[PDB]
Amino acid sequence: EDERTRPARDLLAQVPLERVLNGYDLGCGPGNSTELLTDRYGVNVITGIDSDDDMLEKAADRLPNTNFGKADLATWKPAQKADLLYANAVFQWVPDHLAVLSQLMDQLESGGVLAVQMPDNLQEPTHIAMHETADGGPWKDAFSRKPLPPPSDYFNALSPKSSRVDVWHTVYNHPMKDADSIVEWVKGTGLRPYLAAAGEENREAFLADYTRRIAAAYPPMADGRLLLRFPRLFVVAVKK
Amino acid sequence: AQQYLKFEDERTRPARDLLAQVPLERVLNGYDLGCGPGNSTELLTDRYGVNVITGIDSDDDMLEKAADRLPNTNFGKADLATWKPAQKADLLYANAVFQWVPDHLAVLSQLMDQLESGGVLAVQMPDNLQEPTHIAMHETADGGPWKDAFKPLPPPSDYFNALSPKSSRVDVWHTVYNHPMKDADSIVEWVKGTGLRPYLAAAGEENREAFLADYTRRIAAAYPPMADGRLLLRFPRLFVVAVKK
Ligand SMILES: Nc1ncnc2c1ncn2[C@@H]1O[C@H](CSCC[C@H](N)C(=O)O)[C@@H](O)[C@H]1O
Ligand SMILES: Nc1ncnc2c1ncn2[C@@H]1O[C@H](CSCC[C@H](N)C(=O)O)[C@@H](O)[C@H]1O
Repeated sequence: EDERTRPARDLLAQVPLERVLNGYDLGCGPGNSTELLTDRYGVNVITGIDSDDDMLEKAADRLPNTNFGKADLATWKPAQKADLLYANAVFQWVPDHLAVLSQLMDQLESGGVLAVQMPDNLQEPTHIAMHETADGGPWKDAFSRKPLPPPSDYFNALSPKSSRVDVWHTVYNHPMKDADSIVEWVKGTGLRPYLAAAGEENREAFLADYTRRIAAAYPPMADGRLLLRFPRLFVVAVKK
Repeated sequence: AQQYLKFEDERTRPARDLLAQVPLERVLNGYDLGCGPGNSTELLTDRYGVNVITGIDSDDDMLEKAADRLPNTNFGKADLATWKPAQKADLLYANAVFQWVPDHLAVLSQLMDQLESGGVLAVQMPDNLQEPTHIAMHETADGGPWKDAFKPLPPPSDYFNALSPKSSRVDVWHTVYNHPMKDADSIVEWVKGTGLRPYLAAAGEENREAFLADYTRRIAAAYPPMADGRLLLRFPRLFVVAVKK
């Protein structure tokens, strides 16, 4: 079982519904989260939603008997009331996501579930070192988003529409071979717009400085491995 | 969707979260360490069978309660500082006990030796010494006329250093749970079972009322209400799961 799917599984484990009839995997990507939902609930009762067509084609390939749709979550609403709105590692990219989440709950039937997970990594050395490399190099002109709200803001936003709200924060640990391994990992986690802004011809110098900073920030354990942290916030709400 | 909702007991949330990460389909000789009145033990017997789990505790009154509730399950008295199973274990499960055992990390590494290959050590410990609840205990103690009367968990990397050599894999994670609370008094009531007792005892009977009053004021100041007026108490907890080499 993949360490990459651990947050999705931990989120789903907290969904209190024994059965789902109109469930959605929001920001489904290539169908890894969606397959977790279909495994639990059935292939015919989950619809994956995403804004990226290439994601939807991969998801549809992986799950040939499951429905998929293209939409922007900033405004999306289901055709009928949902009993499950599940969204693993998407809402960090949605502006004003708390308001979006509150509005989504109006799209749930009574007893329906909203379940959301978001990375909380902006203050981890991986992300701090991105700004440092950007601001400290000869490409710094190219560089001339928001923190996650505290748990209490999720209660304030969602409690008025919910019979139950549960919020928790977990810091997972992933041993990594070396600094190069962390840098490679983080290409899928936010390094990519930094490299884009720095420029193709600066790619090597940027990555070199960034790796040095990673090596400095993540000291080796006794076995030489580095310990990368993944802080993540989880919210589960049951609609009144 | 209302008819399909199924809520689990919130009081066993961390024990359940811990157990969910135990990669054993079957257990033949498992132990619930610091079993207490058998809440954790029943999670284990629910999953693996009443016959394959033994609860261990140093408190006789606890074991009696657990034995009454699980009458077909084994229970033994021991101090975890020194205890080893009389036969190799395939599961050593310990929810919210090891914070009370001196030099627990040394104890855990030694306990790995008592696991068979592929066996599992699973541990959860509270990590709330730096929470406002516990800080306010020190401020109350140091600030009152009783002032004269008056260990953090190691980082995840230390758990890897101690246990990885004896393991095919180790998993460490840290979770902050949030508990909405009615009011400041309900937080005070909670921590009377969560670390306030050594204070209070140290302060003396004559100072109990005054200590508690000041402590409550500090709690009221330290926990801002949510929009609905409820307070939000955090529970930081450390989880460690190791699979024997
Ligand atoms: N505004 C938006 N509307 C719909 N999908 C969005 C979106 N913003 C980001 N996404 C999608 O959300 C996904 C984030 S990657 C996370 C995907 C998956 N749920 C998982 O568990 O891994 C990407 O597929 C991205 O295309
Ligand atoms: N050194 C020690 N050896 C054995 N048991 C101990 C111990 N120190 C504390 N305990 C026991 O550990 C328990 C902690 S509270 C009970 C924890 C229970 N496993 C649960 O999931 O909630 C108490 O029953 C206490 O008697």
